[PDB]
Amino acid sequence: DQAGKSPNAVRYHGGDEIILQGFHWNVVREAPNDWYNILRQQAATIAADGFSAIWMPVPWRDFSSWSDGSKSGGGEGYFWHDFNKNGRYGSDAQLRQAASALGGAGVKVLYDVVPNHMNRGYPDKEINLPAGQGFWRNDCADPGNYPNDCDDGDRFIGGDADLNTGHPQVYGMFRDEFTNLRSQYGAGGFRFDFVRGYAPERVNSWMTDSADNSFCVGQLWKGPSEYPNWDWRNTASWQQIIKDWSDRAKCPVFDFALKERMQNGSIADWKHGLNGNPDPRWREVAVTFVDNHDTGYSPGQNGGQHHWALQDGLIRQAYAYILTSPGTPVVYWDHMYDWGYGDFIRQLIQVRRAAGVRADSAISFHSGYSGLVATVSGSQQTLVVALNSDLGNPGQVASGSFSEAVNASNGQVRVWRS
Ligand SMILES: OC[C@H]1O[C@H](O[C@H]2[C@H](O)[C@@H](O)[C@@H](O[C@H]3[C@H](O)[C@@H](O)[C@@H](O[C@H]4[C@H](O)[C@@H](O)[C@@H](O)O[C@@H]4CO)O[C@@H]3CO)O[C@@H]2CO)[C@H](O)[C@@H](O)[C@@H]1O
Ligand SMILES: [Ca+2]
Ligand SMILES: [Ca+2]
Repeated sequence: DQAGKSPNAVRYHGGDEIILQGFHWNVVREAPNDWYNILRQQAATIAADGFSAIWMPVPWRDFSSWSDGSKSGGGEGYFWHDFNKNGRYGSDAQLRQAASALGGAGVKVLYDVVPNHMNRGYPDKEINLPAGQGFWRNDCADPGNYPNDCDDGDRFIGGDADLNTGHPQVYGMFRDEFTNLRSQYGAGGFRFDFVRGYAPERVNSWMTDSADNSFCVGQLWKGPSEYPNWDWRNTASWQQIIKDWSDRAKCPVFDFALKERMQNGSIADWKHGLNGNPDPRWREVAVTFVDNHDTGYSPGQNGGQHHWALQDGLIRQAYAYILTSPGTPVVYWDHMYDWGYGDFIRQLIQVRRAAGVRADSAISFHSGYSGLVATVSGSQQTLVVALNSDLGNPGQVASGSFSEAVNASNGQVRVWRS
């Protein structure tokens, strides 16, 4: 588990991370004020299960609230009112103990940070940016969901809570908080939220200033069709759009190309995610996932958000895929500890580890069989992966002696290793 930036100075922190998304959407409602306490107690098991990092929820307190139709929400962290750590997940003191316990067990803690907007309208907060000083996107004329003079990116919904991240004083505010998270809360890196709401270069700057050598990941969720007609991106692939962001922020990016293929393509089409790209410079910057707090289910109310959920009969296949392939994989809290995929994932993580699969490992796709058949070249062993495939045996696609590593779902999930 080394460190170092990629050959392109991209902050993938050694290319051998295995991340646990340390929360689900309904945590504030299912274990109110008690999440840091649970993470603290489970620190030893997370480390033993094989994760080298954990994506923690937004540490900034959120007392927001909404009701839309028959749904309600708030306090999850994405509509924060100040940097005070005494929120819905637990107290400042409890966060410090969780971070320490996690760090102590060998799991780097990555905080989710939301620079785009804040709960501008909350009455009792410690940050008060008055209007008319250029601190807000809406301090400038705001025609549409396009960059204006006060906000160099898209806006969140109405844009009325969007910050001018480029304003010297705002940039500085975030900068110092990132430094704070790092030296007082054990930050080993950050997950940048809603990266489409502000310039990618600003992310590069923040990291340069506070955590140059840490890990970073940006959440860019914007399809080709969201860009203007005359924009090069309007007719670009999902890979291109996200690679472009990663080149500019110098941070790994969530593989929405893969997610898109998982949702709308067939299993054989998964070789079209950013992680399957034949150029190591492209692959190695992908941060793969099966579902997250937005896309997937969560225990509790409404089944969570489930905006782009994976078909239930592909969950094991999806995990065998991300866990044996290039890019940096992210495991969803619930699959691991709530829905019983624990044993299955532990297995795959051990296979990834023994094989020495890393972010830039080579992967080749075989086309003469049904499903997905891939040969992954780990630094230690070669993996042959067959998902929902009629492949007979590894020898049909690769030379050398093979031993079965995994065999689940009726032969639907098969992995062999040299
Ligand atoms: O003042 C600004 C706006 O305030 C009001 O907006 C509401 C939305 O209507 C609610 O739906 C909600 O927003 C959630 C959102 O549903 C939820 O998915 C989550 O969003 C994140 C996402 O998880 C994350 O991964 C990321 O990439 O981006 C999203 C934004 O960070 O969190 C949102 C915020 O809690 O709450 C807001 C604010 O309460 C109002 O309806 C709008 O008119 C108005 O402009
Ligand atoms: Ca590392
Ligand atoms: Ca914005």
